[PDB]
Parts: sequence; structure tokens; C-alpha cells
Amino acid sequence: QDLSEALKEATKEVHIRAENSEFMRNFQKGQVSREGFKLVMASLYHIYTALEEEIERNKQNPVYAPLYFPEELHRRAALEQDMAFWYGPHWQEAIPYTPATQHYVKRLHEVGGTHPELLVAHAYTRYLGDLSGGQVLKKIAQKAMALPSSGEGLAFFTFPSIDNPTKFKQLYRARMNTLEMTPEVKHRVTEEAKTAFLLNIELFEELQALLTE
Ligand code: HEM
Repeated sequence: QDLSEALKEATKEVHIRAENSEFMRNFQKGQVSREGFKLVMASLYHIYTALEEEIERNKQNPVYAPLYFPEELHRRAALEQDMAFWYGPHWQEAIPYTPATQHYVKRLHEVGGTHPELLVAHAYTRYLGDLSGGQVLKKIAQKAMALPSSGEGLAFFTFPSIDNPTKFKQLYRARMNTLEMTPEVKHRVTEEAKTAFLLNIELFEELQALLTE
């Protein structure tokens, strides 16, 4: 069984749970405020910072290297424009760093430092999602929050070096299938992908509590 297929199978059920999180329902219903959006976006800032720092540490390692697409995928410079937009010039000393965000960053550093062969799980989970449901979330954000088509505030959702997200995703899946793959690596990669989804679910449960409690 191809890694891309194995991953899709392993994560299809938790994906259902992820897209039907309370925070995400509210999001999809058009019920998303400036405050909430700022929270989530700050949290993603720390997360992709960690992910991308670990991608860079392992860019020449053959267990990840074929998935190394900084120009097309990396989100950090984008998230920097977005933080400046949402939090202002001094956003670096403004933005929150929640405990669930930290738990996520911490795992990212463990994977990147000790188990680089799983790093694919974490890039899969985030980047492919961004190129799928992220695109739908983007249109909802624009309508709900009156964000202009020029794109300010939504750099995270914008992939100017990818012309066709669908064909790119196909390319990425195919590449995933060229990684050296043993049963031990395949099993563990698909477990880590599930953990990645859970980390995301936990982040959203925490953001939603913060918006109420
Ligand atoms: C309202 C929220 C969401 C919607 C509407 C949504 C929608 C989608 C749709 C329609 C696809 C299929 C596209 C294709 O086959 O190429 C997809 C794939 C994916 N999504 Fe989501 N999604 C949402 C949230 C999430 C979250 C929170 C994550 C991860 C944290 C995520 C990760 C992925 C991944 C990794 C894939 C690729 C599956 C694969 O083709 O192997 N999605 N999503």
C-alpha cells in the first residue's frame, strides 16, 4: 500500500472529527470574530515556525528531502505579514503563545530532532490541509470579516507560487510515495499523522474555551 493512500486511510476518521470541531463549525457557519481569528493565527504562527525550522534542519536528509518545497509551501513569511496586519508593527511582543500551541511546538521539535523520519507526517497534515479545506476557510474569512480581495490579512491562505493546488497535491502525494518506506516507517508515519490531527483538535478545543471562559 502506497504511503499517500495509507495516510489518507489512517487519518480519514480523525479528519471528520477535526472538521466538525466546535471552533471549525463556528468558523464554517460564518461565526468567527477578529479576536478568535487573531488567536488561531498567532498559534499557527508558532507552529509553522517550529515545523519550518525542523524542515530546514532536515532538508538534506533523504527521509524528508523529496518533500522539501519552501517556495511553494512554507507559511512563515506569510504569517509574519498577517501578524503585522492583525497585531500591528510590535506584534512580536503582542502575540499569545497558548499551552496547547506549546504542546504542538514541543512535539514538532521532538520529531525534528529525534525522529526526523516522522516529519513527513506533520508536513502532510498541515500543508495538505492548507491546500484543501484551508481554501474554503479562506473564502469564509473574507466574507465574514470584510477582508479585501487584494489579500491583506489572509497571506496564510494564499499560495502565490502554486498555480493549481489540486495538481500540486497530486505531485506531493506521488512524491510521498518515493520516500524509502519500510513497514516500521509506514506504521509509525501514519500514527504520527493521527497524533498531528489530535494536536490540532486540542488546539481548537483550547481556543474555543478561551473565547468563552
Ligand atoms: C472545516 C474544516 C475543514 C474542511 C471543510 C476540510 C476539507 C477537506 C477536503 C474537501 C479534502 C479533500 C481534498 C482532496 O482529496 O484533495 C481535505 C483533505 C485534507 N485535509 Fe481537510 N478540511 C478541514 C479541516 C482540516 C484540518 C483541521 C486538517 C488538519 C489539521 C485537515 C487536513 C487535511 C489533510 C492532511 C488532507 C489530505 C487528505 C489526503 O488527500 O490524503 N483538514 N480536507
